[PDB]
Amino acid sequence: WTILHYSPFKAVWDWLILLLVIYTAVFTPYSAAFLCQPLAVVDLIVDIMFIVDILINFRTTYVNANEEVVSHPGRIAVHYFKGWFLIDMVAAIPFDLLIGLLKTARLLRLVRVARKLDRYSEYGAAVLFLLMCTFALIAHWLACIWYAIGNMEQPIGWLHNLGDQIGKPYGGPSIKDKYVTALYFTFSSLTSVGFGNVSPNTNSEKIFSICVMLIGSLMYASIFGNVSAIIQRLYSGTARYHTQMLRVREFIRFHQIPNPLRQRLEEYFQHAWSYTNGIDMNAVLKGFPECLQADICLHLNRSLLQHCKPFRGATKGCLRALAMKFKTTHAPPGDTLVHAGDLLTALYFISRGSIEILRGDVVVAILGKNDIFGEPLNLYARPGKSNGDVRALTYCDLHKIHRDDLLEVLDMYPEFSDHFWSSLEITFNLR
Amino acid sequence: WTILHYSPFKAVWDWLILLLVIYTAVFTPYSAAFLCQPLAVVDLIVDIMFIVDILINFRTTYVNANEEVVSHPGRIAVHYFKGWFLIDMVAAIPFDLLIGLLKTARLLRLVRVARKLDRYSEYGAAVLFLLMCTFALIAHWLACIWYAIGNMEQPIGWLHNLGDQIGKPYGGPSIKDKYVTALYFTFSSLTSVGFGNVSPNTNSEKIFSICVMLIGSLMYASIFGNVSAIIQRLYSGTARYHTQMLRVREFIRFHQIPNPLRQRLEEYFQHAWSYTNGIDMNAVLKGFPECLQADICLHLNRSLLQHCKPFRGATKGCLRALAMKFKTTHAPPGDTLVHAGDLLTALYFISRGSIEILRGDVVVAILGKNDIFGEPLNLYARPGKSNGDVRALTYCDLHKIHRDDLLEVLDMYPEFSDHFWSSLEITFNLR
Amino acid sequence: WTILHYSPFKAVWDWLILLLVIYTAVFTPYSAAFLCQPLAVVDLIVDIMFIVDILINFRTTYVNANEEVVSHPGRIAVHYFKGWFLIDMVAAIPFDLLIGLLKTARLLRLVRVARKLDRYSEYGAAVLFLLMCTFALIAHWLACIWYAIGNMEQPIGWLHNLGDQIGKPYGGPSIKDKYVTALYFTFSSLTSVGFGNVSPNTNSEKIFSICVMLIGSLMYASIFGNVSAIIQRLYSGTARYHTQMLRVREFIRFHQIPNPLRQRLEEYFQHAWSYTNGIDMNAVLKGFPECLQADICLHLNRSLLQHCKPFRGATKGCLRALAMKFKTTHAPPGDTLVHAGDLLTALYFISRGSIEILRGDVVVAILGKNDIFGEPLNLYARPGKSNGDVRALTYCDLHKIHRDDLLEVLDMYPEFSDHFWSSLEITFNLR
Amino acid sequence: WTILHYSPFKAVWDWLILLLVIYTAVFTPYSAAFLCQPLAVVDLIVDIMFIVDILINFRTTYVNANEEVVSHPGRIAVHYFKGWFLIDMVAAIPFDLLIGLLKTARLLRLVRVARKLDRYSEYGAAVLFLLMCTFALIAHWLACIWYAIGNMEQPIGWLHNLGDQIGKPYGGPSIKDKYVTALYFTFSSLTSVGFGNVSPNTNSEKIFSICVMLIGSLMYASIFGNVSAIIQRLYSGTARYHTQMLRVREFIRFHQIPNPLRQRLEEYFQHAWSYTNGIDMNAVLKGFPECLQADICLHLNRSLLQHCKPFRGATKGCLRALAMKFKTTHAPPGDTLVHAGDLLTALYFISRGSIEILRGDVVVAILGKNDIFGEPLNLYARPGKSNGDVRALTYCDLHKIHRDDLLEVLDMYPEFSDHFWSSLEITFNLR
Repeated sequence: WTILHYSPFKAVWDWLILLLVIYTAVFTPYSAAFLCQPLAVVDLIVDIMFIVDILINFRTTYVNANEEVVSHPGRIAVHYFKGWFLIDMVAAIPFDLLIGLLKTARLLRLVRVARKLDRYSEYGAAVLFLLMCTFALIAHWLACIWYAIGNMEQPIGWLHNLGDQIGKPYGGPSIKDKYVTALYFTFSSLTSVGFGNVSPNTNSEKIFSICVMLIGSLMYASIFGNVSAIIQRLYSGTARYHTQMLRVREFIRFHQIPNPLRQRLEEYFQHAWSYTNGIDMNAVLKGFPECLQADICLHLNRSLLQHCKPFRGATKGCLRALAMKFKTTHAPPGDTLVHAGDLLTALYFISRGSIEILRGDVVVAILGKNDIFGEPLNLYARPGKSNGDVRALTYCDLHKIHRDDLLEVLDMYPEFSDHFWSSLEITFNLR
Repeated sequence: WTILHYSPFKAVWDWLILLLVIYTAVFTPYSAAFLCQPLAVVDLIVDIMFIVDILINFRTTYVNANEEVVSHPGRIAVHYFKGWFLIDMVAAIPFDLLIGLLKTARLLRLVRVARKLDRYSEYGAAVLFLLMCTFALIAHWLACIWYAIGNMEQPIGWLHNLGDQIGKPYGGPSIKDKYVTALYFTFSSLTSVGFGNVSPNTNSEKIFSICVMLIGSLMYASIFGNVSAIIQRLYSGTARYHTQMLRVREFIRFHQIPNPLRQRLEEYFQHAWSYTNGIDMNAVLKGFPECLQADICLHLNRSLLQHCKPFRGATKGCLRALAMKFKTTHAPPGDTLVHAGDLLTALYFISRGSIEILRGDVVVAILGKNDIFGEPLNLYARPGKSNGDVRALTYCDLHKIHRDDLLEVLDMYPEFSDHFWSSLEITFNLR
Repeated sequence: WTILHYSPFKAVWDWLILLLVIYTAVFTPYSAAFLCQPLAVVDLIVDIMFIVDILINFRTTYVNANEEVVSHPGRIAVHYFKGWFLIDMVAAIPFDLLIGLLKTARLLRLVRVARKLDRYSEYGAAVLFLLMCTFALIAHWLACIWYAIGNMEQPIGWLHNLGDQIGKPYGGPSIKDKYVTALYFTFSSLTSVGFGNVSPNTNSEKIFSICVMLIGSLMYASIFGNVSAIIQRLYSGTARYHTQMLRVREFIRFHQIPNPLRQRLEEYFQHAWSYTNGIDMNAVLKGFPECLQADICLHLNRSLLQHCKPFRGATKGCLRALAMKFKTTHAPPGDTLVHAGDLLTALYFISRGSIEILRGDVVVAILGKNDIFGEPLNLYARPGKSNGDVRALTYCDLHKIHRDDLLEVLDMYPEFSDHFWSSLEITFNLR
Repeated sequence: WTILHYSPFKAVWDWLILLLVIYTAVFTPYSAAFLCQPLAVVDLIVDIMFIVDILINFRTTYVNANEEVVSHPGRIAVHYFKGWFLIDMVAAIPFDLLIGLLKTARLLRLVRVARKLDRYSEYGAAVLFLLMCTFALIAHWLACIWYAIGNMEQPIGWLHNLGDQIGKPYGGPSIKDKYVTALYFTFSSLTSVGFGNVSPNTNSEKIFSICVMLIGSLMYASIFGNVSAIIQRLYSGTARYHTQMLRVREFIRFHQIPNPLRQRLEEYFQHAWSYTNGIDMNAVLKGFPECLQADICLHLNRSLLQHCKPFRGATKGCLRALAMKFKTTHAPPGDTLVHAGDLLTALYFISRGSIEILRGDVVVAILGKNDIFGEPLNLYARPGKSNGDVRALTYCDLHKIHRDDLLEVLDMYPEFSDHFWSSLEITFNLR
């Protein structure tokens, strides 16, 4: 019989709650200070509907410390009592039985809004809008208090000054002026503008103005703090890029760094920023625990797996392991690399693109579109020179493994090692 | 005979000292500028009680550079002399023998407050309250200076303007106005409001006001700096969470990251944020020196120790070592893990929860509530396939060990190794 | 037939676009509010030349998502339509067929500038200039709104106040005043100055001023945020240096650190700051992938390569590998180092400068200008004492290698190992 | 014949230069706008002494790009010419031959002040004083411009307003008022105060005020940025401490962390903060290159070296190695440590303090004041239990070594190994 707290009707009712909150919180001070009709019935049904809201909250489930979803509305009643229940009941209890300062039930009703502010917030802009709303409500309350003070003082007052400024000698000025000007004065001494139209004359008004500038200074400082925090959070990335640029530039300046080489270094730096954005993929990859890494590495072997004939029959564990042990050597187009006479323990395949091998003005291995090169590991397995020098060409992505790593991972499982060695296809072996 | 400086009566006396500080520092300028009775006796007994305070400070111990607690009040007298003793004696010496500017003893008495500000502070809010108190005292002093200037100039002055504004032609205005309006003018030219009620007329008050807005600008800048620092300290955590979210999002975007996999990655990311809050437990665990780590790791073996029958008879050193060398594999509910045909050097038990093992549609090992699975290490000890594939289930916490690590730690002490091998219970051996 | 989007004539035309944008945006509100001639023809040819601009954008290429450069202007048309094309069409369509609020074509024309602000920006100063331009345009618009309100209200208004202040009783004041004073009032209520010359009288201008104060507060907060971010970005380096000095100072204070030794430590600290600036070269060197490191390390072997006779015949693989594996020991002038009886596996050479070897008051090896010292490795290869103690001298750059690395890299290349051992020249072997 | 640029007389002359800079830069606008005598002679000898300064700068050396100290003043002249020489000559060339705007020589003289600002600055407070000086000079110049505008306009002006406010109907007001009020107005529209005493009347002063508040807003933003940067630099350490405390607290909360253990953890955290202040000594120690580390480690062996009899005969290489390879185990008073049945590869001595060994209610080894305990390494050298359990006592400083490290470092040096083994003293061997 109990409803769940994820019910959409509950969300609609909560939005209606917020609408009532703002409506009463703005109307009641204005009517109590500046000022029959169905509005009295509306005021009564406000508390009636908040009692109904208490009933719904008892009906709808809640989130306990241990149990996220719990039945038995009695438990809802028992935890809610002696707490938010008191606040909501006070907000729902009329005191009809003038004197409007006792109407703190509306004031305590925003405690519920502060309870649900986290649900309200989705990003930082809504926070700025919320502080703007608080700006408006604070201004309204201060203007109403100022209007009350001005009325009380009247038996040279600010009201006389207003009557002298806008033509209405006294009777007195109309109701619209006595509120627009009150808000005008409130904003006058909140943002430290200081107009000359209206200004306190009596001592009580001066003390009130003192409190006003104190509160305004505090909240204005809060606004600057939040704005500065947001701006710095946004521009931290640009500051970071400046930092990498600074280290690159100082390193280049410190070590002579001949001009063609400085040009290549800055080119590679800007290229790396283009896609990495400074953030290395290795760190985030290593942050994932075990099986996540094994699964995600296989997504990179979507270029070599399906094109290599033997690897179709491989087991899933072997594929995931070897996926953890492939490294796609990312290189900008037009790079020279390992030459003849170097080490041959670093085995190399291709993933995409194309490259050239000029072993003394002889063009070989112009392949690279999911292509295969390398050396025989069963018999030869000797370091030294394989074919010769590799030359610069278009987009350079190769496929790295290691001589020791491949053999040790392959010998653990013999049948597919035999399958791979028997079906050892190379598009162009570097010989 | 000497009292200790941690005496609560000393704390009560220090609070009375602070009360006297604020009371005199507020009252004396107001009485000297704007203004018999027991107040003269009160003023005299202020200095009398501060001499008594000097006597108590000699009686109560102090904290030396080497010795935290030291007896022999003579030592207290000797270090205190030629220093804070001079300040406190000047604060305790009356100059009765008008002219109130020589009453710098109260002004020097706040040097003691600055000496004890660190004790006063517990959190940052008290600092903001202290700066608000400085606001109030600075305002009071500047208003008193303004009132003195206004009185001195009077033989078109701002006093005449005040008499013209509030009805009191001249005689002159009452005492209450000549102070409330002074404070009003003080706050007028500190928060950059600039009202039109009161404003400087001759050169002297103009120069004084220039100094006023200079000081106001400086200290207002200080207020904004402190507020911004506090706000950024508070929201650094949210900024951090934004940073992790940014790296996750950019990594997902950069590498295609198929949709089910991106969903699992973001799910694990938010899960990790839920409890870790970015901070890995491994770093802080490794931050502790040796024995602290050994003691704290045993607190995690409160689930496997008491339920494993042989481990009751184990020696405490062996238990603390093994505690340092268990790793509870935290995994979100519904995870798949190592399959058949993989390496079996990573031995595994369970800590809490439950998991499933489907080795080709056969449900085995549905246990997990402090249960034990694995392989026999005395004879078999061979990698390969143990039982088959593990499947996704509810809350996934296992118990990680290592084949070489456990054997090397166990062979160091033979008797309990024999006990463990003899009483080698497994809830369901993966065979 | 299609033009390329990197054409300089396109850049000149875009500059003309911006010029027309600013002129139209500043002139049209002023003429529509405060205010035949060739200006009507100018206004028409504005839209005509913007239609021509649409034609040029059709002719000139664009950058697609996949293809940086794309031909076939039909593709440009199909991608451009239903989007920015509508913006420039509205900006280029006259509505001649008063009422100037419909002239949103200029207002939307700033959006096309806004998409290109990234190209316009080169550094942060241009951003500040752009926000100053926004200040000017916003002020102009708000002043025009104020002037319109003042005209509409006139059937005690601020126009009467202006006529009373500057002599022009009423007829009415001249056109120049009714704009300069409007801008003056606009700046009055944006920077929170609050002059007394002009001030709102009726309700409408009070509400308008309220809106102005809110906008000014928000955008002033934005200005402070940007300025603070820029300043902190500039002074982050000094902050880093101060933090480094704090670590050095606290370490020195914590561990006694005898005075001559503290002097040497701090001297080395500012020495390292002089060229490293905190930034270690090792991290950035290891940041480069493989071949970049091999190429860049050879730039440091421009001192010993050409002076060592056997290394001329060395293969480029030898040069790149060894250059990757030489380490120049940077040391401030006047340093003492490894003595007799120490480890001799750290084979040492020189790169530049000079040093002294006093093995009991005997001056040997005063060399160092691309000089060679060391030990025989073919036969002797024994650690212990080589010659004796090294003493402090002028600028200390040695040349570090290590015993095991050199043999294991050099034996793999037998012909050059034989060449090096046969031609093993040492300026002064430490014996 | 040439003087050196580190001459103290040069420093005195530079201070005189700065004094002349400020004196002329302040006096000349005031005399040229608001306003025979020896002051004309003073003005002439200003340029004469600046020509003398050019002569001295030629005589005194300078710092070249390569050579820090360079002789041959001809080189000084040739490097100085076409640059700072032009600025200083213009500052030293009178234009006597009214019109005071051509007196830009004083304005260009501050370019040298900006050239030497780095020498002037020692800490950040001098920077704030410099910006305050800029505040004063800018205010003075703007007030002079305002006075010039007011004088030019006079044929309702602000001069008439001033004459109406302070009694001086017109003749006209005295000179002191016409400057104090100008400066008052200048500060009025820079700090956004906005008084009502003086305010622009015609268009020209309104535009001038526009420029004034624009400059004021910009430079006020600069002031806030600098202040905030300084404050955050100061409070970064407290931020670091709070972050560390947050890590500790979240770790404690996340893992239950029984109450006595949480108390010990927080105690150790605050104890580590007491002297480390978060900064580990290991990182800074490892930052020093080689010989610095070897020298600094010996400073920690000032407690065990002189008290161990064999170590007196040790060679300095022996000493540097051994001192490098101890780690003094800092432990808070009252700690328990390695028990019986553990591993004995971690050899241990003591450096200061005292500890207890209760191997089943038997008090042994209550020593610790530069005392030695351990095991025989020649014959026994077996892990296991040595004496039993160590118990909590006062300040716990032990002396850590390692079984494998010490044997390998000591057997390399046979004679001292024999000396140490023969004279192998132990205060209490744990048996």
